[PDB]
Amino acid sequence: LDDVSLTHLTFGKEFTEAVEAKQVAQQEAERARFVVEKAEQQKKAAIISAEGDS
Amino acid sequence: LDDVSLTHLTFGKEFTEAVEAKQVAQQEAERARFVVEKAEQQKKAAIISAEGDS
Repeated sequence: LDDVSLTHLTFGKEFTEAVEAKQVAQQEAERARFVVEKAEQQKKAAIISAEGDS
Repeated sequence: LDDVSLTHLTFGKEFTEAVEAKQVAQQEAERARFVVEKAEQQKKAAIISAEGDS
């Protein structure tokens, strides 16, 4: 055996839903992570400014 | 041996990912350093202004 790979994991109706669902969840995650990250950097900037002023 | 040099450290798919990742991260670093130095600039401007008025 040179190579064995699984191809097309499926339910007919369900597979389509499965892919779509994965996509949406991905979007959700992106949004949430971004917001948190920027909040963190935002606060960092605030500290730096305060320090800078000081 | 006149010269020996590594060329094309890859592979192809990752090569693209690698360059892209490098660019983005470096930009972030660029931003961070730029903002701090600029803060210094404003710091200086304020000082010079105060001495100027003085």
